[PDB]
Amino acid sequence: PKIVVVGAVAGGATCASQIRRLDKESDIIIFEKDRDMSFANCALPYVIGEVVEDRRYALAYTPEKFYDRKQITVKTYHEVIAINDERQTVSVLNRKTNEQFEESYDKLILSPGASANSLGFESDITFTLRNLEDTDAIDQFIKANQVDKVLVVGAGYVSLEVLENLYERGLHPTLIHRSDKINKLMDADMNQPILDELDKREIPYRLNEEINAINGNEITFKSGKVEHYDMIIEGVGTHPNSKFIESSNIKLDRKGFIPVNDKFETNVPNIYAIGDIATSHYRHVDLPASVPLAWGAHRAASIVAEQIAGNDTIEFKGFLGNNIVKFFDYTFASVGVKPNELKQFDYKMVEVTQGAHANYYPGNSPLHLRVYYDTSNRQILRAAAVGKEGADKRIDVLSMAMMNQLTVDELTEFEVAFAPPYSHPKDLINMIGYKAK
Amino acid sequence: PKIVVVGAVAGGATCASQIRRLDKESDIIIFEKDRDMSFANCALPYVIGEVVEDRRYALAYTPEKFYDRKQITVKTYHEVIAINDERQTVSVLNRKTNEQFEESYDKLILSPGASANSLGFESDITFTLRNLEDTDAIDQFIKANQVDKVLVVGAGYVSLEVLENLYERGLHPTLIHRSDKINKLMDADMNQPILDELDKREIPYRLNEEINAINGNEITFKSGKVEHYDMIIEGVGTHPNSKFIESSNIKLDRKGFIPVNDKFETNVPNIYAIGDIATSHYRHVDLPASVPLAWGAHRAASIVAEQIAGNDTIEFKGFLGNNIVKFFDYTFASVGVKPNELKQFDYKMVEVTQGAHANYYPGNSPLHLRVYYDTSNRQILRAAAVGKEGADKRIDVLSMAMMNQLTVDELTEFEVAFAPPYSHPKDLINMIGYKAK
Ligand SMILES: Cc1cc2nc3c(=O)[nH]c(=O)nc-3n(C[C@H](O)[C@H](O)[C@H](O)COP(=O)(O)OP(=O)(O)OC[C@H]3O[C@@H](n4cnc5c(N)ncnc54)[C@H](O)[C@@H]3O)c2cc1C
Ligand SMILES: Cc1cc2nc3c(=O)[nH]c(=O)nc-3n(C[C@H](O)[C@H](O)[C@H](O)COP(=O)(O)OP(=O)(O)OC[C@H]3O[C@@H](n4cnc5c(N)ncnc54)[C@H](O)[C@@H]3O)c2cc1C
Ligand SMILES: *SCCNC(=O)CCNC(=O)[C@H](O)C(C)(C)COP(=O)(O)OP(=O)(O)OC[C@H]1O[C@@H](n2cnc3c(N)ncnc32)[C@H](O)[C@@H]1OP(=O)(O)O
Ligand SMILES: *SCCNC(=O)CCNC(=O)[C@H](O)C(C)(C)COP(=O)(O)OP(=O)(O)OC[C@H]1O[C@@H](n2cnc3c(N)ncnc32)[C@H](O)[C@@H]1OP(=O)(O)O
Ligand SMILES: [Cl-]
Ligand SMILES: [Cl-]
Ligand SMILES: [Cl-]
Ligand SMILES: [Cl-]
Ligand SMILES: [Cl-]
Ligand SMILES: [Cl-]
Ligand SMILES: [Mg+2]
Ligand SMILES: [Mg+2]
Repeated sequence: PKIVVVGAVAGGATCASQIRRLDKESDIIIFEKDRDMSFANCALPYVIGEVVEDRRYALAYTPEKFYDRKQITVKTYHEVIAINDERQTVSVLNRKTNEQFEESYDKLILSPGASANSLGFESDITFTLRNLEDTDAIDQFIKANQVDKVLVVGAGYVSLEVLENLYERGLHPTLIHRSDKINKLMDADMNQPILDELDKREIPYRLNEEINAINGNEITFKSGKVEHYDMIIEGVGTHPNSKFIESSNIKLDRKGFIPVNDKFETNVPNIYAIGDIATSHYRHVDLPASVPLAWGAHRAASIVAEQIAGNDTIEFKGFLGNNIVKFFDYTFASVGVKPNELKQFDYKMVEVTQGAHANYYPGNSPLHLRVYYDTSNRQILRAAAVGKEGADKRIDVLSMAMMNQLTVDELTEFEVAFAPPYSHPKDLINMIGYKAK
Repeated sequence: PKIVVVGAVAGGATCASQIRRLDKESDIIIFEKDRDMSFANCALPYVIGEVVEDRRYALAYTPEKFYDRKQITVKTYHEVIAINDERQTVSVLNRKTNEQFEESYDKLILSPGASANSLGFESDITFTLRNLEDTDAIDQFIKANQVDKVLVVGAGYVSLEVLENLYERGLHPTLIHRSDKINKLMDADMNQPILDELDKREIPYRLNEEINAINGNEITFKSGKVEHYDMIIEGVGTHPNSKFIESSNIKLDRKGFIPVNDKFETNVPNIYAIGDIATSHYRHVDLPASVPLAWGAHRAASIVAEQIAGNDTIEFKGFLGNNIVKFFDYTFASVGVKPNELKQFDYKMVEVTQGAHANYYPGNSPLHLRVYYDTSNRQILRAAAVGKEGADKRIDVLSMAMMNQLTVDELTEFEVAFAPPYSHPKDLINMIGYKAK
């Protein structure tokens, strides 16, 4: 079938590539409104930090290379401006010529993702981060203005990564956030080490703080404070890229996202939606879920490829919401329902704090593992881990446990890989099980 | 009930402690033939390397302290020499006085473990490593003789750990092994990094090599080579400590181990066996399994405690054989049936080598993950991982998968925790699933 994809990055380029694996005959075209396809979204903070020097690392493909290797046509600087779903075409604006045309499809795959929110100030020193163009712009501005003092707005995991990278690059960031709910996917009390790490490096932060006014480099804050900053990076949330979809028959939710079934189909025949734009449900509980992360974009890309060109009995089973961020010396990982969603269950909490590995083995550090379970059926609802070592390992194991609706009690049976550098004969995970009675 | 335990270490002392958690009234006595109870078996190589220098990490308790804390009586230098099961007593030799006596029991728990094999040479410079007495003897010999050149015999995980530790201590070890089958718990073609790490540090080794003759410090080898060594550490396997059991009605297998049911019961009423001495079955396949490692000793200890003084519905579900060793910069981990046992199945192998984390992200290292599955039911039979980073994480996740009867194909559904320092949007585990078929 003739395949049209909207968006040429984590969901879109991946999905097109996965289709080509199964189908070498069908014509596949991707439209991308911006300059670059297949940029490494998750690499961008590290590019800013000069942790990733080789820009070859930030871009996986050019349209020419993508066609040479995969025979997939990608048109950059081409923005889909409408979906004419009944005639099965899309309206495309060629941004270089400002001329529009229609492209027909047999199957349409929407992976337009999300755009950065802006505070809306009239300021030449303020930047958001979403693609490689933005990264280039930030880097250029730092060099052109010899930026030192930088205001980082927002305490979400990406903004935190940006802050760390600015610090390591040698700049002097200050963090502000409009509330005290930093790194919001993690349990609030377990986020303390973020503040500790800031304090340790004398990186200033202010929570429940906001920009009031901007006058050149002079920033006035809600608190009444006035500070001079060379640059501002705003990480104040994102919004779905769905304005071009509203005139079509596709059903959007009140927030502008696209609900999909387990085949990643929209309500309209022959149109799929994947990635950040799509909403689904949890795997382990009967609740809606939105998990705008890379794993889900890649998984959906594969499922849609099977739907279109492979085994059409392959369907999504829902999200667990596994997520993770590194901040300086610490790892913060969680999986399952969000903190605010626990209230929809009758639940209990079990936790342990123990060395990541054998206490006598050097380089040890305390790992805090927390598990919530449903009192009606003993099933694990949520797990969270914070520490310098071992948090990703425990949370990945628990993700696998939840995938199978494992109970908290059965954690006593988990057979860990033990040698002194790695764990304990009764691992932290085992101890959760022993302590659950 | 009056409880007698044989062996006061990983299985025995742990089990006694777990019983006391549940039962404060029963008399509990442990007989230990050697000097120390509760020594840290797994720490011993690191004590030798002077990595672990605090004595308090080398053993947890003296009998006096154990009694003060838990009211459990432990008699060291007391060797059980016979089990008189028809009269419900054991015969015990007080090794200090050289007098024997009978001790009655209502329940008997056997955790005698295994002893190190010896090459049988008459050599004052040769040592084996099994307990803290051995560790002290090795340390003292090194200092008393200004040991520099050490011959390490055997290439199993214990020997490898001892070699690394002798090197870090500043000594000069040479490794020999009778064959090329080093680190046998790992796939034979995945062990090359062991040899690479030896070469990189110019630590000599010879495979297909054996001690032929010893004359003082002059060692003559199978290869015909003649070398002088200050010390020899022999790691040439272990044998079950079961000779004292043979005259009793307890059923032993032909290799000298004790088969037990899922309650860790022997064939004889009121007698349990746990730890290295015990044989059971795999959890995921219908085959016999023996896994002489700490996790199993500890899990069996808990189950036996529940059987005697707690919830007797709690039963073992079998072994997976999860195991791991560090050697210099590398980790070698595996789980499931042994390579030699794969032939009992119709199976296929799938593998991937990929960076442990995001390719553009620094400090990366290639991680090799291999998975064997049963073609009859797509179930996972064995997994193995080798790399500087991430191998323990992948194998623990796969251990949890096998616990849950996951098919290889369902690995595509594993929701990993992804950010650049930790993994990929399609993790190695996911790629195993995609590559299967
Ligand atoms: C700085 C940063 C760090 C991140 N770090 C992590 C992380 O550590 N872990 C994690 O799991 N996730 C991380 N993410 C999230 C991640 O990148 C997304 O979940 C993923 O990219 C979603 O895939 P997508 O295809 O939905 O959106 P994208 O990858 O953002 O691709 C959407 C594309 O569609 C294009 N587009 C939109 N509308 C149109 C149109 N009308 N016509 C043509 N093209 C259009 C856009 O320009 C864009 O290029 C990070 C994101 C950012 C920005
Ligand atoms: C150097 C070394 C490193 C190791 N590293 C690891 C590792 O990294 N990971 C891992 O999972 N495992 C490791 N192990 C394995 C581990 O220690 C065993 O699996 C565990 O100790 C088994 O517990 P057990 O109670 O069966 O035997 P043990 O812990 O060895 O205790 C058995 C005790 O019974 C006593 N005994 C025997 N017969 C009698 C008798 N007739 N009367 C009285 N007492 C008796 C013995 O003297 C001994 O003290 C290591 C072992 C060694 C020696
Ligand atoms: S923010 C974090 C996530 N963001 C993004 O992913 C950024 C943009 N991503 C993309 O544009 C695509 O994901 C690109 C980079 C184009 C890759 O697309 P694919 O996921 O489809 O992978 P490739 O085709 O480039 O192949 C790479 C290696 O993986 C193997 N492989 C992919 N898919 C499969 C399946 N379904 N089954 C078996 N193997 C598969 C490839 O064969 C290949 O192996 P190599 O030995 O490296 O060639
Ligand atoms: S070779 C690898 C393993 N090494 C060996 O096992 C060496 C020999 N080990 C032993 O001799 C025993 O294991 C000793 C050290 C004597 C004690 O065994 P336990 O496993 O029972 O540990 P403790 O009794 O000293 O208790 C310590 C902490 O763990 C908590 N805890 C133990 N058991 C449970 C259960 N069943 N349920 C909930 N919690 C449990 C304790 O409460 C305790 O916590 P603290 O921080 O000390 O208050
Ligand atoms: Cl990326
Ligand atoms: Cl239309
Ligand atoms: Cl729907
Ligand atoms: Cl230990
Ligand atoms: Cl008898
Ligand atoms: Cl590969
Ligand atoms: Mg007799
Ligand atoms: Mg490769």
